Amino acid sequence: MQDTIFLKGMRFYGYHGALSAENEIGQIFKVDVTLKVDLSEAGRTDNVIDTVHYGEVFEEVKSIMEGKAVNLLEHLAERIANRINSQYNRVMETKVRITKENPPIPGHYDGVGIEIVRENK
Amino acid sequence: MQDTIFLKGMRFYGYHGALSAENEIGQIFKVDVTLKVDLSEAGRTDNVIDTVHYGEVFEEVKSIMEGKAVNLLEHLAERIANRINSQYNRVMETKVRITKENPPIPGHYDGVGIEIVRENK
Amino acid sequence: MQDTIFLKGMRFYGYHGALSAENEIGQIFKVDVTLKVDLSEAGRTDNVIDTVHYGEVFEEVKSIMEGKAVNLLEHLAERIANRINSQYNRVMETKVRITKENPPIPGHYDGVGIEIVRENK
Amino acid sequence: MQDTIFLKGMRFYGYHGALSAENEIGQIFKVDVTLKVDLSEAGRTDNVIDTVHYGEVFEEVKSIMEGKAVNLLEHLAERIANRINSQYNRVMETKVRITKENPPIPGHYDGVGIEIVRENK
Amino acid sequence: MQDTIFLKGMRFYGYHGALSAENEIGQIFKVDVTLKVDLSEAGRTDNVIDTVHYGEVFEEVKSIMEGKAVNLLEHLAERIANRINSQYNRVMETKVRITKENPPIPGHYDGVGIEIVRENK
Amino acid sequence: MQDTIFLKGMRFYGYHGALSAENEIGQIFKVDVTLKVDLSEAGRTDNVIDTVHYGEVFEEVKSIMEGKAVNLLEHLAERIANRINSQYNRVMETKVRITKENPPIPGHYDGVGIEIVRENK
Amino acid sequence: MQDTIFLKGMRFYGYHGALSAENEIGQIFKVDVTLKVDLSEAGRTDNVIDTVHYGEVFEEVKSIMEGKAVNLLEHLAERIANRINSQYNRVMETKVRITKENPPIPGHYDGVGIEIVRENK
Amino acid sequence: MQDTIFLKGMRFYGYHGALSAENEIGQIFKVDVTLKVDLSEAGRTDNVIDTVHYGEVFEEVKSIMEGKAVNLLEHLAERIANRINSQYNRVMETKVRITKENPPIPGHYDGVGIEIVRENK
Ligand SMILES: Nc1nc2ncc([C@H](O)[C@@H](O)CO)nc2c(=O)[nH]1
Ligand SMILES: Nc1nc2ncc([C@H](O)[C@@H](O)CO)nc2c(=O)[nH]1
Ligand SMILES: Nc1nc2ncc([C@H](O)[C@@H](O)CO)nc2c(=O)[nH]1
Ligand SMILES: Nc1nc2ncc([C@H](O)[C@@H](O)CO)nc2c(=O)[nH]1
Ligand SMILES: Nc1nc2ncc([C@H](O)[C@@H](O)CO)nc2c(=O)[nH]1
Ligand SMILES: Nc1nc2ncc([C@H](O)[C@@H](O)CO)nc2c(=O)[nH]1
Ligand SMILES: Nc1nc2ncc([C@H](O)[C@@H](O)CO)nc2c(=O)[nH]1
Ligand SMILES: Nc1nc2ncc([C@H](O)[C@@H](O)CO)nc2c(=O)[nH]1
Repeated sequence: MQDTIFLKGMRFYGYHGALSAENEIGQIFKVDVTLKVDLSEAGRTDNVIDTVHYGEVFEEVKSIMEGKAVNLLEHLAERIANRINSQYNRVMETKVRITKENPPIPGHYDGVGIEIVRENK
Repeated sequence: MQDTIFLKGMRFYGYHGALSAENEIGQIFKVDVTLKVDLSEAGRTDNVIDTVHYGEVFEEVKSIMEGKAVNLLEHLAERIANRINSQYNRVMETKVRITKENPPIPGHYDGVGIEIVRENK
Repeated sequence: MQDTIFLKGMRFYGYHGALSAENEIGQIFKVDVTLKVDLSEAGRTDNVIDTVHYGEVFEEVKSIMEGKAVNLLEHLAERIANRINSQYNRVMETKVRITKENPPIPGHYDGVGIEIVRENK
Repeated sequence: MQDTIFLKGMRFYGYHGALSAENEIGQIFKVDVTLKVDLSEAGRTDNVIDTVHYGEVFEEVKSIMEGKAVNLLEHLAERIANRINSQYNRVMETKVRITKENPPIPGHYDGVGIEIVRENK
Repeated sequence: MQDTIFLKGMRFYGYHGALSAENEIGQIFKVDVTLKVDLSEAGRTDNVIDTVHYGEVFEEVKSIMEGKAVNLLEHLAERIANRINSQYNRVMETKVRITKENPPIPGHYDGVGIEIVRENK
Repeated sequence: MQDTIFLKGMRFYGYHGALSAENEIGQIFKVDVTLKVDLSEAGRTDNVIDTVHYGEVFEEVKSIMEGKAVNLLEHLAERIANRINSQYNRVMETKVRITKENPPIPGHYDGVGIEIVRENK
Repeated sequence: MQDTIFLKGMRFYGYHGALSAENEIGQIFKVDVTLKVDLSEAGRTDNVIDTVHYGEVFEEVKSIMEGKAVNLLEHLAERIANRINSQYNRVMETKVRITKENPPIPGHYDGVGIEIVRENK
Repeated sequence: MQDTIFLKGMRFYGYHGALSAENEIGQIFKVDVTLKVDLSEAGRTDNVIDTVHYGEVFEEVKSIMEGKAVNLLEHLAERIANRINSQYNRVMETKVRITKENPPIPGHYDGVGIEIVRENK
């Protein structure tokens, strides 16, 4: 089963992070979310109820990203993957990638972040 | 067998979508199409008949994308994958990715979409 | 006097526009704001009070862009230029550029928009 | 008077050009159009009739670019500037930039093209 | 064994292609080449003789791409993969991706091309 | 006299800024420097002594940007323009643009900054 | 186990390389580092000690890249993978990609480089 | 008279430069050329003889850029401006911008270069 639903480069201004001044100031978080969902039925019926609404998915992601400051990207991604797997039975698996393109690290780079994959069991 | 024929970032203005005002206004759809085709014969003969014409493939994709408004990306991609697998025996598998970089979702992101993979059986 | 203060590519999701379905759905608006301000005093004192706070400027722009739906970019830019010239005596002139990269126009382009320049008299 | 209405990076597939094989094959043309129009009235009334409709402007540009193959970019831009200045009394001046990012010139570059400015008298 | 040597986005002006006017005019070809080579020995000795010289690899690719006009990308990639596998015993496998970002296809896209993978046996 | 020497998009990690947490954490500063220098003599002699060494210019800019934390971009740019005009008699004028692409401002934009122009008298 | 910690497009000015003039002049090296680490515990506790600090990882990478000139990318990547696997028990595997976008190779391309994957045993 | 003919981002591999190791290794040079030419006649006749052939212009630029190593960008641009003004009577003025995006300067930037403007008298 290789079909996916994706939301790519979602950007939220948040205050998450280990460092306190980091929580003070905040930064932009970029989030990719990929859902392993079987799409041939909705592909068959062209009815949205047969698939997972990507619109609703985005509001869920935003709630968490624009929610209470937490320490780790690992934790942020974990709560998004839960929220999504618990809300949508059709989702076999949830992949969550969170990037900080501009964290408090002196140097030159494009970004740093984590990615997790969480089967819905 | 890892050889492919691809068409990347095809852009069409269409009126597909769940929301009606969305069908009214329309938007740009970006489409990626990847075909699992065995290329060493055409690689051997340098004759186009031994491979799948990417030119013809594009007109097929455009017919569908610039065709009658449907509700779901899942459905649009499904009809492209059929059209292609039915027209070309050489295609072992068809992968179809459709992105809406600017759908009616209030927020900041790069795109949302689906991707499907359909073996030609 | 060639010194400026600028805010570039500000992006807001708004519902402005002539077409009603356009007001329904909304879209992303990109805004550039350039202020002709004489900077050598703040350049001398390194005191923020001698210059125009770009932070405050952004909230003003956002209020308008993320405010009540209006018909024209010409009108949106006009209210930003007023707001700014009226709030900040130091601003000799205000330039306001508003772009719709994805308006309801069927075709392929990077953007459409207006730009105005308004002296503070 | 520094206010403008602009349409940026419009892309059309056309067959214009000196070389015949060039007319045969065709290519993508990128067009920028900038109109010197006084916007403070429409800025005042928020009524579209007080300004030049950028939507209508685009169809004019497309008619010409996706029209009969001509030899020179100079000529293509000339007919767009006429069409526009003749259709819209409010336009004081029309600037037309046409780029061929991929003309029949062996080498490595981003583009080649012309730009003209035509007052509406 | 997951180590690779890669050359990415090589660009050559060539005249390859099915259409004759296409052979007449020519275009830019972008080539990606990825070699499955075991790198821990050269990783150990820091001696170039223990690895495949990417410099030499590029001249090989250029010879073919900037060589006699052929009909198909499938064929071009085939001759590069041979040339490379035959010249370098250390290469376990050769992957060759050739893209035409601007072929004679009327429409809007980022590119079309093929990709092949050829084990060195 | 329209000739210039330019250094574009120089990036430095610095701790400048009004906000203290901003001084704590730091950020990337992008700097553009444009020098109005008459180049036809060095254009004539191909001798570097007849022109301003852009290499040396960069070290000057870096000293300041990667120097003691100051409050304002206005002040940072002022010290670069001095340093340069005082060090190089040939420079008729110095233009200094400093951008913060990611300052502590909650929202979506490309950057904020100032630009100054300082004749060497 | 598909979770990763990544650092993407890190850029360092270094003098590594086979050619001596290359060691003389130096160039920019871009480095991607991907760590296969199991993140659900830190995902559970939101405590940094349960995961690998990406900040510390970057300083390690920089030490090596901005360290003594070596001949091969293969060797540079090898020392980064060691350094990391030896320092962090939690890392199951380390992937290191090093690109030279502008090496001493006459031609037009985006980059050349190597990528290695090293399990921590 | 504001009409121009332009060639943008031409890229050549050359060995120009002050430093000798720089002449040894070489680098990519990016060149912009803008010609102030009156285009309304060719705009009138659609005959190429009434305007300056941008194709021929490019070969001239390449001859110089891919010609004998010289010390300064100032000198390179000077010889291009001459060559062009001397060859084409119609050119009122020639603007030449030459950028080194990756010169031997340790640091992080987008480019350094010069720009000159030379009237054809
Ligand atoms: N794996 C992992 N490593 C980290 N290292 C440092 C920080 C801090 O929040 C800051 O120092 C940088 O944002 N966060 C993380 C994190 O969230 N995950
Ligand atoms: N998986 C999936 N989810 C969707 N959610 C909303 C919409 C609607 O057309 C619009 O609200 C957004 O385009 N379409 C889809 C869709 O086509 N697929
Ligand atoms: N100058 C100018 N021309 C316009 N033409 C059409 C529209 C409408 O809102 C829509 O049709 C497109 O967004 N708006 C404008 C506008 O705001 N300004
Ligand atoms: N100023 C100017 N110069 C030109 N040189 C060559 C060509 C031809 O159509 C082709 O050889 C390249 O597209 N066209 C032009 C042109 O349209 N304008
Ligand atoms: N798989 C494959 N399909 C193709 N379709 C058309 C063309 C022609 O050369 C031109 O019409 C387009 O470049 N070439 C190819 C090709 O090389 N490969
Ligand atoms: N003109 C001008 N306005 C500013 N507003 C806020 C800040 C502060 O350092 C921070 O709040 C944002 O970086 N700095 C400036 C500044 O340097 N210049
Ligand atoms: N696999 C591999 N091939 C190479 N070929 C040439 C060079 C030299 O340092 C220079 O000629 C180019 O940077 N280095 C390498 C290298 O580091 N790895
Ligand atoms: N204005 C100007 N300044 C320069 N500074 C250093 C170098 C040298 O060739 C090298 O050190 C850097 O490419 N060239 C120049 C140059 O060509 N122009």
